[PDB]
Amino acid sequence: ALYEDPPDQKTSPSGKPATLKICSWNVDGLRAWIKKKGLDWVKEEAPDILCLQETKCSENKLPAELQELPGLSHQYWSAPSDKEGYSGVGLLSRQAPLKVSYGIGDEEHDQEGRVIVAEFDSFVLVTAYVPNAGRGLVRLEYRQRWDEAFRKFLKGLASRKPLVLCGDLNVAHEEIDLRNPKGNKKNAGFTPQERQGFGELLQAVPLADSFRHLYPNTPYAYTFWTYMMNARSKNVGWRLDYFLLSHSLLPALCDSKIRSKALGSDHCPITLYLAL
DNA sequence: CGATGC
Ligand SMILES: [Mg+2]
Repeated sequence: ALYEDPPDQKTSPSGKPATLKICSWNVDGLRAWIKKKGLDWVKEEAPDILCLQETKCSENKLPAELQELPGLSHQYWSAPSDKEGYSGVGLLSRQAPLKVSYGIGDEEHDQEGRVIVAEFDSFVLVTAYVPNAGRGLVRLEYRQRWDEAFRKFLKGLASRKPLVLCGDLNVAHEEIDLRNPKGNKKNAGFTPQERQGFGELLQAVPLADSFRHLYPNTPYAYTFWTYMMNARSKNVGWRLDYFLLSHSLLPALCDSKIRSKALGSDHCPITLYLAL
């Protein structure tokens, strides 16, 4: 049915003003996204940090428009070593992070340009494009190994500094997170193994699902719609894109937004407001 | 993976 993202809440349960705006977007290919004017939307959104997934673009063959982005001048990219036109992520920031790194410290999982880590003064930001299980659960064995390695890597990071994880985690956690839970219970993105992995991640690290924490029973809020059969026009979708937070950041959480109407990809952007 | 039609 209907999802209308509520107005932007820019103050925390404390009462402090939001100071940081992070936007995450699976752009389904940088060049296609830019031609659909995705950068015009980003300029209006004016995030402090922009995280992109499925750039599908080699680090050294980036569109020139990305140079023309004045408030996001510190830009870091990662793409597959072997593959091209496949996966790829980016992290663009108004202020320079203290340190950047790539991957999750495990060679097997670090070959596909999926993870960038950006350390800031008071928190560490990870953006991720999580591996897809495959039409029919083909790579679901690999994906369960990814989940375990990813969880271990993130618990490590969170033990040193408060953690914000964002991006396309490629799972709808609960039935409320997709339109057809029944028909997809053996499809990539909604297998019990993927959902259990996600739940493990929440409590093991631990991390809070920022959107679901603020809006525990808001249904029909999705971040992805298959282009097939114009699913988006019908709001037949999945919530695959998240901001997960360390519990210590929850007093900082102002809002977690789903930018339902922003066009340019088969995912829409999500945006996080933190008071730091 | 939404649509389909045991
Ligand atoms: Mg995709």
